[PDB]
Amino acid sequence: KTAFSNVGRKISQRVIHLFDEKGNDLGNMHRANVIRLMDERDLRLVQRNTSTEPAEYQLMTGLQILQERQRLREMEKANPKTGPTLRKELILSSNIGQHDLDTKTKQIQQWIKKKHLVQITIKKGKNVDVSENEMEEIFHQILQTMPGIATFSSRPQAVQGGKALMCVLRALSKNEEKAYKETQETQERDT
RNA sequence: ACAUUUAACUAAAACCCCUACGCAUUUAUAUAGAGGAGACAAGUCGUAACAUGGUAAGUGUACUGGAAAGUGCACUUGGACGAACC
Ligand SMILES: [K+]
Ligand SMILES: [Mg+2]
Ligand SMILES: [Mg+2]
Ligand SMILES: [Mg+2]
Ligand SMILES: [Mg+2]
Repeated sequence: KTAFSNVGRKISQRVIHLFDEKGNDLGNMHRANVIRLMDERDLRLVQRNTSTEPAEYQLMTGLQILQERQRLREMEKANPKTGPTLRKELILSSNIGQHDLDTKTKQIQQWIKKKHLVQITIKKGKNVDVSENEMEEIFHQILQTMPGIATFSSRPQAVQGGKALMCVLRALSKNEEKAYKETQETQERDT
């Protein structure tokens, strides 16, 4: 998270690859020499590219710093590209009541619907002996509620010496969805 | 609706009406189904309250929500503010 704003007269790094306001490459210069050009022409320096190992800073007028972000405000509006995926977690118990399982199963539908990743964990019920046969039958029982909407990303594993099972769900991908749709029609319509 | 008749040298005889009660009305029981409260017990999800209970609590009202509840507006103390200046 950054913004196209002036860095000020406090530079952390001694050597900077300074750039002119008109786009000319002034070349690497000492940190002190950078501030002299900020006063001689009353200009503010903005870090254009952080990624490069050599520091890159461009000195431009305040009006030029307004037009720049005014364009980053349109490019993102025109073509927004926010793809981070949130991860949600649930920790159930083998002996979880159905009423609580329908409440937690409806919460997974809201997350899936928001393209989130739902990590579900199941643990042995309080002083209850149970294997992994019916302890893994809760995932299939939750996934069934979301037939086409959801699919496994990971699969059940013995996270803690078998006393727990962990799975991760995701919203079905567009292509996968279309494939599911196609299959659904054949079973009923063709018959 | 219904009618003064016979009789009368002692005096008597004769008498006999038709309409109501209902698909009205009162109350209660029984029955499909739905839903409360309580006892027993203390499974499931949380942790709402009691300590400034971890966002002080509560009243009334409104909206909202798996659930205790949450929030807004006004009100209360059945909260507090540490009690000389500095
Ligand atoms: K409260
Ligand atoms: Mg509490
Ligand atoms: Mg509280
Ligand atoms: Mg209140
Ligand atoms: Mg709310």
